[PDB]
Amino acid sequence: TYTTRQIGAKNTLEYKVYIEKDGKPVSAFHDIPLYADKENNIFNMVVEIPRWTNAKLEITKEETLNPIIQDTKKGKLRFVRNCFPHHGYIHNFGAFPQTWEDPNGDNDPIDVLEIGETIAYTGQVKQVKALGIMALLDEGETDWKVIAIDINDPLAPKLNDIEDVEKYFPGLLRATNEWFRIYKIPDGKPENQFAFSGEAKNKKYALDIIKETHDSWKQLIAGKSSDSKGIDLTNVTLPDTPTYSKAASDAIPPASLKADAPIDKSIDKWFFI
Amino acid sequence: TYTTRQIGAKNTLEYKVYIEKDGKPVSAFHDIPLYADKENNIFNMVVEIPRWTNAKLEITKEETLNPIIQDTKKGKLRFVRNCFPHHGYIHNFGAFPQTWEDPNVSHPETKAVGDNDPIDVLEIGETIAYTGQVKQVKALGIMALLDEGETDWKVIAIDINDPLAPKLNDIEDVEKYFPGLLRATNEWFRIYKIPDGKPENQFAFSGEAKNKKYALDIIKETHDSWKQLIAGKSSDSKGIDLTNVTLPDTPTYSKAASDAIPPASLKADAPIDKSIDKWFFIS
Ligand SMILES: [Mg+2]
Ligand SMILES: [Mg+2]
Ligand SMILES: [Mg+2]
Repeated sequence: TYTTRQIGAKNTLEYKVYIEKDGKPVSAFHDIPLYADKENNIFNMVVEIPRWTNAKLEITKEETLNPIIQDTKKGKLRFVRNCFPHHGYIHNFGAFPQTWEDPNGDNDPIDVLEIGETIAYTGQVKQVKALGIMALLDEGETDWKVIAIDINDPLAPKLNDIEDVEKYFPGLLRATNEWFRIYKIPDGKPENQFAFSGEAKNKKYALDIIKETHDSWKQLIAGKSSDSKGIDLTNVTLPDTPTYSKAASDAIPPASLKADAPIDKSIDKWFFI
Repeated sequence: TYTTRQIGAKNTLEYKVYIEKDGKPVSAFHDIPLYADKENNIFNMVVEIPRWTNAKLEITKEETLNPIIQDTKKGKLRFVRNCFPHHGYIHNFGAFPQTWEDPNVSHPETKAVGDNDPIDVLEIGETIAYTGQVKQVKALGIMALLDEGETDWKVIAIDINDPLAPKLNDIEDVEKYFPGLLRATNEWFRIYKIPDGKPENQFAFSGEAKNKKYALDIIKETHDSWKQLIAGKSSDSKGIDLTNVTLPDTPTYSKAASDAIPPASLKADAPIDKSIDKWFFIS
């Protein structure tokens, strides 16, 4: 059973969320299997950011057991601003564990946008099916975005490929295109650009990419990548890896007893680009 | 000064919010002056529903001192559903006190009776408001919504404390600084009850946002309707509770009504059923 352990107050520099398996912290990057059901391409997704929130949360590659923390720049917590007509992040945003875009690639686990009705929670492990994939082309890095749905969603049986997103979620793909293009404009950065003219490739195409990034992670965790600088490969479930250490689980502090910190009211603001 | 008195937890049937002046409840409908500054057309707005929330919180016309309570259907808490690409309400939503959309006459702009409520206000400023807040706003324009076939004007307004307030003086300024907002507003009020099995709503003037001068004219009309109501002179007051603590010349004035309200019993927000998360795709 997967649960979460929160350190610190939410919306502070001290906030960290670890994934626990049967009460013991594990690595959110390395220890959660990519496949919940390999034969049927059912994936485990680690959720970072709930739909309609603003705090930029992500698995940190550089801390032991890779907790989810809030992104910072020059000591300040980072939030995405509200870009009309959107409210914060417009999907449940996360990543597939045991994947890595080898930059020898955007240097992170492959990104996943989960489109189901229920708002997710940070550190949630949910089971999803892949529907398709877009590519943001970012400063010479291919930043893939897998489009996925929770298998427990009421609509999941009716969605199998990317054309189904158009039928059941009309305009969601367009919103995704727009959102990714504009979401950094309030931060003083340029419009982003997509490959393939913003088109989403199909499931078959997504699976090939996901599989490549899994193979890259296999090389990484085996200690065989050309360059793993800045990545903590400590794990507690893979006994024949060089960086296996069960003791890392016990070194994690206990759950903090703290209410969410307030978010500055400036984050309410709606930007019209 | 205005504050709030909360009974119970948000998102429960027990939840009530009373507006207080000097720590004592007053009628949110009748006792808050329409104007904060009459000469400059600065209005008091009673906030009901913060931007990007769902709970359908309403000044309760039929309850003494008209606390804000969540509406229900078949005894269950009512929430407006998320209609793609929107998240809940896309404005800070509330009312002007001391106004009434008269349900006993057909209004000439729409050819329909009023919806029986105070005139509704969409406050477009950056900061998310809170339930029971009294804020001061300038009117910028107005839209002639027919909501389930009833005259249901929507005033477009901005909090006078918003950084942009000095730059927003008439409805054309809203399109300048908030491009696409008015179009989205038209859409939102057309579609927002489709997930509840109700028809699309409609607007007079093909959804045109009429200007400030138009808005002030209609606000005046609804204030005049309220003056008749509170005097006890409406042909049909629809069982509205006219108890008030500040209007000595009205038949229903009662300073004592304030003392009869229970003390605050504020609890943490209760959880909302996960179904309310759902995003509906209408077209
Ligand atoms: Mg990522
Ligand atoms: Mg990426
Ligand atoms: Mg109304």
